[PDB]
Amino acid sequence: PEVELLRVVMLVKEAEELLTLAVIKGSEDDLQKALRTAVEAAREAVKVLLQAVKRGDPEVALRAVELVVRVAELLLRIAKESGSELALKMALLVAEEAARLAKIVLELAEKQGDPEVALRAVELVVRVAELLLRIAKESGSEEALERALRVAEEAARLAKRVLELAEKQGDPEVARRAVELVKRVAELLERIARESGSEEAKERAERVREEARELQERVKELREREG
Amino acid sequence: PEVELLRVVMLVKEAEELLTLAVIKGSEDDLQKALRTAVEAAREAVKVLLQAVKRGDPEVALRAVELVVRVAELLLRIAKESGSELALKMALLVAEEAARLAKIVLELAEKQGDPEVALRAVELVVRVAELLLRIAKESGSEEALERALRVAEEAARLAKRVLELAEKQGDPEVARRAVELVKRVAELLERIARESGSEEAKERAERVREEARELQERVKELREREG
Amino acid sequence: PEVELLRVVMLVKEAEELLTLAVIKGSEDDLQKALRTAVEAAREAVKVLLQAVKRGDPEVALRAVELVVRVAELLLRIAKESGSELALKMALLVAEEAARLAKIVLELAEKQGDPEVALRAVELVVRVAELLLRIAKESGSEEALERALRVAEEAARLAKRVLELAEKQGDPEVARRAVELVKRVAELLERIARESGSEEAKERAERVREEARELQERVKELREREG
Amino acid sequence: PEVELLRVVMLVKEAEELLTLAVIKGSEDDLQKALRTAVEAAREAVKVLLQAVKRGDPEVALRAVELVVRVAELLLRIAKESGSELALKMALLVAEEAARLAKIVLELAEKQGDPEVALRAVELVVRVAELLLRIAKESGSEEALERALRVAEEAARLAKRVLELAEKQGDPEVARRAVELVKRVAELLERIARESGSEEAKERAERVREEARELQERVKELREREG
Amino acid sequence: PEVELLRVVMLVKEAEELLTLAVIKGSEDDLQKALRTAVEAAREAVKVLLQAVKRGDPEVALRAVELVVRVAELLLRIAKESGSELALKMALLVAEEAARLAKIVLELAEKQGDPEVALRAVELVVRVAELLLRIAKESGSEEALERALRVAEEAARLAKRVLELAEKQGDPEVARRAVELVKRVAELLERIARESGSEEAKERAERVREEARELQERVKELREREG
Amino acid sequence: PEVELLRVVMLVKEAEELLTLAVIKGSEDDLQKALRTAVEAAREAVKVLLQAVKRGDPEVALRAVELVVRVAELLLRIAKESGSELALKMALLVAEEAARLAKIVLELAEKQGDPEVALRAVELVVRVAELLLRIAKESGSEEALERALRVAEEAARLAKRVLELAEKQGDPEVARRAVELVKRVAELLERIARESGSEEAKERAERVREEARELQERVKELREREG
Amino acid sequence: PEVELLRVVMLVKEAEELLTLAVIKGSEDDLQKALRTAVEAAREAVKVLLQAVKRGDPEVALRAVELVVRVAELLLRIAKESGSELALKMALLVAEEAARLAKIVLELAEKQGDPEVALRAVELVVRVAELLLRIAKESGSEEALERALRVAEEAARLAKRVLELAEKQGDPEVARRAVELVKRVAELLERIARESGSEEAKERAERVREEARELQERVKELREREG
Repeated sequence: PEVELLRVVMLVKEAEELLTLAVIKGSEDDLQKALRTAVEAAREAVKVLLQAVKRGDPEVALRAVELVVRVAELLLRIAKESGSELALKMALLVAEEAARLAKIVLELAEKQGDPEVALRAVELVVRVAELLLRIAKESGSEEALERALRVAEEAARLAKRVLELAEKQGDPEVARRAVELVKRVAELLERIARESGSEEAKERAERVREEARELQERVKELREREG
Repeated sequence: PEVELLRVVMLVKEAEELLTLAVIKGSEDDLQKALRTAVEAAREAVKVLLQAVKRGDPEVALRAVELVVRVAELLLRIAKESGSELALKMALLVAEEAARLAKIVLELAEKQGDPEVALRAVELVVRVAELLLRIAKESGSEEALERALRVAEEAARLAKRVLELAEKQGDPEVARRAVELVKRVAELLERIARESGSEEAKERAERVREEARELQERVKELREREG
Repeated sequence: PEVELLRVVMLVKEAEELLTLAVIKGSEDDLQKALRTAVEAAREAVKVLLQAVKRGDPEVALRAVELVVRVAELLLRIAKESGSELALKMALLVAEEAARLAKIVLELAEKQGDPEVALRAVELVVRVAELLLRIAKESGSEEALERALRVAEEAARLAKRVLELAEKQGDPEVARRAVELVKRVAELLERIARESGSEEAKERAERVREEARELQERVKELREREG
Repeated sequence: PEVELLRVVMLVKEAEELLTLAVIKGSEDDLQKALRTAVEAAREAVKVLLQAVKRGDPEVALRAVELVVRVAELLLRIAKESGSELALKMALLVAEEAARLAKIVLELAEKQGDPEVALRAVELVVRVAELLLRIAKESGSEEALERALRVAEEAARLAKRVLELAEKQGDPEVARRAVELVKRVAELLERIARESGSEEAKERAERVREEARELQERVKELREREG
Repeated sequence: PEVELLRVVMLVKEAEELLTLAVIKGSEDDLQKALRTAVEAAREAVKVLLQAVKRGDPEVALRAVELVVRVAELLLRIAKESGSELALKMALLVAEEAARLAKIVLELAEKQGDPEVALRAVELVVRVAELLLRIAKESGSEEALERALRVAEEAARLAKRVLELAEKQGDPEVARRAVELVKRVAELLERIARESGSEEAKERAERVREEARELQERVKELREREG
Repeated sequence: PEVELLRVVMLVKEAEELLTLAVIKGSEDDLQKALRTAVEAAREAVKVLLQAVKRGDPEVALRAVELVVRVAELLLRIAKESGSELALKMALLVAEEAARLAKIVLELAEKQGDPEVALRAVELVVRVAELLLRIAKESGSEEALERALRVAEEAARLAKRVLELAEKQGDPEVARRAVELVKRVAELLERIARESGSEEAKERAERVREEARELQERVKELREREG
Repeated sequence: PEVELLRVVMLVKEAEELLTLAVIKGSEDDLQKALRTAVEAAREAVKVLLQAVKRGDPEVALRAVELVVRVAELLLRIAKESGSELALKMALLVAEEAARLAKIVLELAEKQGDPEVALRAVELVVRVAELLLRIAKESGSEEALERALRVAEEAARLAKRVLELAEKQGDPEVARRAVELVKRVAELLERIARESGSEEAKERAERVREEARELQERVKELREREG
């Protein structure tokens, strides 16, 4: 699924190029083409993910989802240039999908025993959480803000799973970076809470923040055991 | 896109030469030719901008927009010599376009991390704001005055973005000049308010003026941190 | 059953070709097709074996099992390229089956009085024993290692049967090669013992090794009687 | 597959020519064309490899992969001239692919009994390892650095396989050069460790370095046996 | 590309002649013609450079760029006689281009293994750096001063590359002259710093000056090794 | 296939003419055109060969390959004038192909019973062997030297086949010239050994030299039998 | 096919005119044009031959081949003036083709029952045989000499066929001239033998000479029967 992966990668790069040209040209048609190519690439990336899962290659599976995340970003950027609420919706849907697909990669990585892919899989989810906020802000959608909130908090939980795997592996570096991701989530949760105006979300941010500290202490233990 | 840039530069210089000759000759035909060449150069400059953005060269991108700004000036000068309200309109459209294209250059400069191009990009926007006022005065257009007002205020906001970038870079010289641009905007906003007779615009000028002072204090801080 | 044999032979060759293409193409689909064709060929080969037994042709019967052994190898190779534990299991099952079917051929050869087919029948069993080890290693299966151990030791016993037949026939060349097969088993038994970490298996290897020496002395006697 | 090989060779040469012209012309379009032709050539080279494997010609198979390696180099060079992170990614993917395809050639060469093709196959992998580092440096990718590290170390292992084959063949010249490749890997591993800042990678470099010395002693033995 | 080179050389000489006649005649028309011919020659010289690169002739490639440098000088001289800020801009653009094209020649020379062309290629860059300062002074452009500063410092780095090549070749004479070029850069950097009033540029000049001393010590070593 | 043969012959002559003109004109474009036409002619010649084989005309088949050999020479000559390593590679590939195609002609000639075509077919192979050396020298390729070595030695073997055919036919003149070709190979093998620095190749040259003497004695016998 | 015949005739005359002008002008270009037109005419003449054969007109078919023979002569003459070995080859190929096409005309004439066309058809073959010698002499080709030898001898055989037809028709005049052609062949065979230095060819000439005498005796018989 390596050739298939790289094929989709090219499609993602094409979508970016179409955006760049569309902006310079001022062409709504080209912007539409960028949207179609971008989304298509993500859909094809999911096909690559499936193949990678069947093959047992967590690296291709990870990178496949990464491409989907990149599409989600591109869709937002295109939506902004085009001024399309539809495109914003499409970006929102793909973004959340990317997080869900990343969780699938995490599972595979856990089964394989690769804490590096597992870590980066969660990283993608965190990046999505940011994108979901950005999309929610541009669209002005309280629903999207909720979706961002849910995914963000989930990301912290998924990072904790990576910590466990890293601890079992004996890799304090992945464990360290795993906690960093949780801290990033805490930041995102605050930003989401501010944009949404949710005191509940503020509490959730605080809880994850404290969790990060507790998880960091676990990393310290691991480092002591590892040396 | 360097050769392409210089090619368009020659076209801009040609347009100027056509104006100079047209004035000495007293030829309406030559004045028309100057208009066609000037606008064409700006259109080709935008093509160069696109290429520069694709290449990742913020300097060529900046200079491309600069040429468009020079065209806008030339179009005004030609319109005055010809006495053409159409040419004044064309000058107005190109002028505003230049500001919009300059903002694109600013974005690129921010992505590159070049506060010098970012600064000069905003400078071009400020120069456009002046041109928009001058065009509005010659045309006697309240719409053009509004357009000048909007772009001028925007310029101040864009300069503040440059300040942020300069602060992150640690360049107090760009930060200093960024505030200067904001002060220039405040002046332009006053001049626009006077020509339009708008008490609202007067308020906007005052707000930007005070903003400039606040931004200057930020520059002071940066200088203290830099030494 | 000669045409039927050659038909299945083509199927086995097809399975190989599908693997080769699948590897070059990087196609999991083609790898699946290779698995299906390979196993099918073995199943059809068993049908040919049945016909050969009914006909009384020990040569076709032998070659039918040979094809099954080749399938077992192909299934392992395909399993490695695909990374499929299922395919590894399928390879294991077919491999052991091949040995069992080879023993049937041995019986037929003994009834016919053909020590050459009888010898080669056991050779196939020895080849299976090797394949079973290789499969066990790739799968990491202690069960498969046990299965390899049992078949390997059996092979030595079956070779001794060939020796008896060869001695009765008066063919010292088959008798000689029969002992060689036993020595090969002793090697395989050691390799299996090492991979499994079994001191019992080590003893079994030693016993067969000594047996081979004793069987070689029998061959010497036969050669002396034959001249 | 000889005509097909030479056809692809021409495509690779074309890609180079397109780069050279693009640089002299300063054409981003031509640079894009170079990227498309280069990658296409590599894809077609893989098709040639498949044919060569089916034919049983390890020389065409080797040269097919060589072309892919040359493409990887060209893609890097083009990416540098274009300033394209996408092109850098494409170069990275093709480079690693080349190493994987070279390993396939090694397998074929081992089956054929040709230690010269086997050696050169590994040489290509070593060349890829260098390219992977160069690509990682230009892209600034820690992932690419990891990929370079893994392939480099693998190259040493593959060279050791060539040594075995050469020893079995009785060719001390291939054996000698095989060790040289391992030494080159050790150098690359150090360079990768320095760029990545990895103490682990430094250890890996040291281990391969010592391995090379041990492998050289094996070559000495072979030379003594050969005379 | 030798005939093509000499053809362009004639065009450059023509441009000079047009200037000389224009000055004696006092003809602005002829001055314009000189500008058009001069720039055209440089553009054609770049075409010759491309051909030379494709041919593999570093001498023609070098001389092609030399012609471009001569054009840059002529454009400045013409701009001064005409009093044209446009012509000054054109001179600035061509001058910088010449340095960039000279660097391409350096690359070719390094690939060829010709330290003499490599040296002279950098010499041209140094000459451009001087021209850039002279142009900046006549135009009164702080931007041009910056461009001169950047190219000047680059020239020193490029000369150091020549030193490396000369050291590898074993030519202490090229190595010696390479350092001389660096010293000339240090002078130019000071002059630029004085005209620009930049304390940073003064530091850069000092750093290159000290570098030159260090590079001279390397030349001493080379001379000792060479004898 | 006679008209087709002559058509390709014209293409070969065209390629030569293009070279001659390209040299006089100094045109890299024309040199490229010469390369394209030359290679195309060889490809079309192979098509003619196929037709000739189907027709059963060993004379057209021979001359078809002759044209390919002439192309190989032209490609070398063009590569030298252009200074193209790619063209040298193309020449190498076509040269070796010509030898392989000549061997096909030999087979046909043997089946037909024409010792004159058979002889000339091998002559072409010998001419290729020389060309392969010349190409290897110009390219500096040890691989090409190996290829030249292998083809040269093969040529001697193919000449021996011609001797057999000539002996069966009763033609001592073809037999005589066949041995001459072997002697020419021995010379080429020495030259290759000298350029490659291979003591093995020197031995191979000696073996063929002695073989030639032995083959000449066979010719003597044939002459005695013929009268 | 009469109009088509005359059309080609004009083309042949044009080719002659082009030669005559080229010689007077001293133009290599015109000589090339003569070659292209000449060969083209022959190719078109063969098309006319096909049509004539389909129509059943042996006179047009004969004259069509005659034109091809005239082309062969012209090609030789042009080759001599141009000094082109390629043109000599083209002349050789067309010349031999003409003989082959003439034999086709002979067949048609035999089927029609026209001994006059049959005679003249062979005459053309004899004329070709002469041309083949002349071409071989100018080119210095032993192969061409062989081709001339084979065609010459064939001509005698074809003339004997005409004799048979003439005898069946009862035309002693065609029979007489048929033998004359054989005598002319005998002369040509001697000339070829002298140029080639072939004792075999000398024998062949003698055999045909004696044959001519025997054939003349047959003519005598026919004359006696006819009166």
